[PDB]
Parts: sequence; C-alpha cells; structure tokens
Amino acid sequence: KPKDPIYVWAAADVNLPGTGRPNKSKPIDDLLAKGYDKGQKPAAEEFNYILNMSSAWVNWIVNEKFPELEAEIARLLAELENRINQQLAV
Amino acid sequence: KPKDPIYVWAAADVNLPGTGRPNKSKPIDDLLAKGYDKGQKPAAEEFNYILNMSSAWVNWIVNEKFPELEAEIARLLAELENRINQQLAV
Amino acid sequence: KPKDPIYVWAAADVNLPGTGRPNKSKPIDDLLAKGYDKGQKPAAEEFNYILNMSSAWVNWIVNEKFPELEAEIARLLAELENRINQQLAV
Repeated sequence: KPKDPIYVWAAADVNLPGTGRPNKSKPIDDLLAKGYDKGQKPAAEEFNYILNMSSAWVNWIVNEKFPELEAEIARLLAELENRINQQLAV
Repeated sequence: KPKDPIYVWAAADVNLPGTGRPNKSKPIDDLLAKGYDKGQKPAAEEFNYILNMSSAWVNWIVNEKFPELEAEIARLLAELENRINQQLAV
Repeated sequence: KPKDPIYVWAAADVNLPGTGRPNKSKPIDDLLAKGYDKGQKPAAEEFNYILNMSSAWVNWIVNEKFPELEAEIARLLAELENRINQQLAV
C-alpha cells in the first residue's frame, strides 16, 4: 500500500505573481486530443492543471468515495435486517 | 466533487508531423523503475503515454467501475430481500 | 476498460546516477499550493515523486481495494441470507 498521504498539486486558486493570472487553466481540447509534439512546448498553466486534476480526483476516490460507499453498504444491510426481523417478530 | 469532467490526456492515437510516430509510446521499463535525472529532457511520446495512463484509468474508475458497483450492490440487496419475501409468503 | 497495465513510475528508490540525492522527493507545500510559475526550473525529483504517488495510488485502488470490497459484500450477503434462512427454518 502507498505509505504517505496524497497531496494536491497547485491546490490554491490564485493569480501567480509572475503572470498575474489564475494558476490553473484548462488546456485547449485540440491539445488534449493529441498532446505535445517536438516543437510544441508546455505552458505552466496546463502543466499545473493536469497534475492538480489527477491529485484531486485521487483524493475524491480514496478519502471520499470508499468511506461513504462502505457506510452505505452497512446501512443497506442494517435496514434490510430490520425490515425482515419486524415481520419475523410479527 | 471537483467541478471539471475528467479529460483523458492524448485520448486519440495519431501520427504527429513533428515526429511522424504514434503520439504515445511505452517508456522502457528501465526508465519506469528509475525515472529522470537533471540534464534529461523528456521525449514527447513518453510524456503523453504517462499522462494518458493516469487520466484514462481515473476516468475508468469514476465512470465505469463505480456506477457498476452501486448498481450491483443495490441489485444484490434487492434480490436477497425478494428471496426472503418468497420465504415469508408461505 | 483501459488497455494499459498500469505501472509505477520511478518504482525504484535509489540515488540519481549523476546526483547523490534520492530520485524522489516530496515538493515543499509552498509549491504544492501554488504550482510552477513563469521562469521556474522543474527538477526531476518533484516530477518523479508526484508521478510515483499518482501511479502507486491508482494501482493500489485498482488491484487491491476493489477485490476486498467485493469479497466483503459477498461475505456479508451470504451471512445475512444464512441468518434469516435459519430463523425461518426454526
């Protein structure tokens, strides 16, 4: 298992001092469809955005989705048992 | 939760005029184990391949495995309840 | 489903051949909150560390966490069915 907590990249949403523009931006769809080439060069915004999206979704999967799915699993069984046992007592 | 739909990097596979090669190529396992070092500058194919990996698999997890899993658990609970219902009916 | 058998990037933990420092290092939270700015010089250490984190956390979820949850669901359903079966037999 992974040994360390999962940090987000460029978590904050602020204007960078060097640029004065938001630290993250969506890459243009055309670039997503194909990616970089020899001559083409990466921009800071897209670079930060990709890693930020990856880390944020990893958080949402690990620390959010599984815990609540487990809680729902337990709750479903508890409610089913209650419903059945009511009739059984009847 | 994050407010952007998961976009798979380099989803399409095509030849790039700059390289003439497929947009994604598998890094040699030596590099996978090792990684980069100062002075190295990545080849576009490996970069695209890695990002496509990390994005496509998160997309799969979010949009295929879970929507399947909640439906499956719900159906399992419903079928167990149904069976107990036929058992009670008599 | 993705065709890629995901692999861990920089899975080996050794010092760099040209630099005595390790091949991976956690970026300072200062950078994690902001992201690379104009004119910054990315180091292979941070790139390798983040890719390692992402890849390891993806494959852990894919290969371990889901089979565990499925086995737990199956066992819970079987035991729950058995309880009511026994009680209705009584």
